[PDB]
Amino acid sequence: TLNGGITDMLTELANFEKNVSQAIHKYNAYRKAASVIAKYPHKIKSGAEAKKLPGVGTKIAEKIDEFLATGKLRKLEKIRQDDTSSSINFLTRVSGIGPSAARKFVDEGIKTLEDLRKNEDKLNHHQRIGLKYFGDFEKRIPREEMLQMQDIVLNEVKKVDSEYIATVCGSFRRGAESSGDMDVLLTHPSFTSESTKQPKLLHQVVEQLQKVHFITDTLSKGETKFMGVCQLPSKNDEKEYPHRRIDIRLIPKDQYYCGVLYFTGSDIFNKNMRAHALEMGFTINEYTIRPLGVTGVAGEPLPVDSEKDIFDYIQWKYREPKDRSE
DNA sequence: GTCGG
DNA sequence: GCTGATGCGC
DNA sequence: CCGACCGCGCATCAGC
Ligand SMILES: Nc1nc2c(ncn2[C@H]2C[C@H](O)[C@@H](COP(=O)(O)OP(=O)(O)OP(=O)(O)O)O2)c(=O)[nH]1
Ligand SMILES: [Cl-]
Ligand SMILES: [Cl-]
Ligand SMILES: [Mg+2]
Ligand code: NA
Ligand code: NA
Ligand code: NA
Repeated sequence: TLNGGITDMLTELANFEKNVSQAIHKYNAYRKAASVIAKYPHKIKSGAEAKKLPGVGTKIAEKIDEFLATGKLRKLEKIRQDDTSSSINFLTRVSGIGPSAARKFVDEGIKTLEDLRKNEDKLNHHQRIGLKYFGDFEKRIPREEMLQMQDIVLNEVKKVDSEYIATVCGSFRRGAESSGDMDVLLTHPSFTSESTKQPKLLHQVVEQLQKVHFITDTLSKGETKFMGVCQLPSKNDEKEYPHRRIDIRLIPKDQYYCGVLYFTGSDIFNKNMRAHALEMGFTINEYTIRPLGVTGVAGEPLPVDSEKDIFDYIQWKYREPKDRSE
C-alpha cells in the first residue's frame, strides 16, 4: 500500500464522478490516474512528479499538491458534507442500485439503510438480494476460503458432466490473497462458436450447485451468464460463513483464451489492453480479437491458441496473471 | 480529467 | 410478442 | 484546441 493516501483520494474522487456526477469518463480518468500512481515504485513527493506519469494531468496535479500539504482535499471534505451526494454514494453500495436508482430514491426520501428496509416493495429483485446481503457483500474473501469454494464448484461441475472445465478467474487467478468475489469460467465441448449442441448447459450447473445448497440466490441468469450468491458450508455449531457473490460465464470452448483473458482482468487492465489493441488496429472482446478495416468495421477472428497469442497480436510482451493487477 | 493528433 | 435503448454489472 | 475514451450479458421499459 505504497502511495495509499493519494490513491484513495483519487478513488473517492472517481466514485463521486461516477455515482453523483454521472460522469463516467471523469470516473475512468481518476481510476486510471489512481492505477498508474499505485504501480509507481517511489513515494510521490510532488504533484509535478506525478504529472510525469500518463493520466496525471493538470487538475490531478493541483489535487496531489494539496493532499501532500494538508493531508486532506477540500473538494472531498465538502462532498462528504453534502447530504444529497453522501446519500447517493451510500445507496450505490447496494448491488443493483446504480447512480440513477440512487438519485431517484433520494428524490423519494429513501436515503438510509433503514429507509431501504421500509420499502423493499420499491426494489427490483437484484436490489432486494443486494440489500439482504448488504454487509456480507462488503467483506472480502480470504484466499483459503476461495480454495474451498473452488473445490466445491469444480467437483460439483465434474458430476453433471466430466467434460465441463471450470476455471476460477478474476483476482483469484491473478494470485490475490483475498477476493471481492468468485468468478468462474465454464467450457463444455458441446458449446462452440459453431453450434450449441445441448441447451441448458449453464442451467444444469446452476441447478447442481443449488441442490448442494452452494448457490443460495440469483440476481440474473441467462443462457451464458449467471450472477448470484453462494455460501461455504459450516461445521457443527460453527458460525455461518458470509454469503458471497458468484458470477459464472459460459464461453464457447474454442474461444477459451479470449474468455480467460477477459475474466482474469483486471477491469482496468482489460480497458488498457483493449484500448491498445485499437491503436494497434485490433478489437478485443471476450470471444475474439479481430483486425479493424481501413474504415471502422471489424474484420474476422484471428486464430488464437494461447493467451500469449493475443498479447503478441498487439505487440505486448506477455504478462502473467499476477502482473495484470491494475 | 487527460491526451494525441 | 419483437427491437432497441438504457441501467447496471461484469 | 478537441473528440474519443472497452466491450458486452441480463433485466427492464418504450414503442410498435
Ligand atoms: N472488459 C471488462 N472487463 C471487466 C470489467 N469489469 C470486470 N471485468 C472482468 C475483469 C475482472 O477480473 C473480472 C471479474 O470482475 P470483478 O469485478 O470480479 O473483478 P476482480 O475479480 O478482478 O476483483 P475482485 O477481487 O473480485 O473485486 O471481469 C470491465 O469494466 N470491462
Ligand atoms: Cl480464443
Ligand atoms: Cl465476436
Ligand atoms: Mg471477482
Ligand atoms: Na501526465
Ligand atoms: Na450498486
Ligand atoms: Na465478479
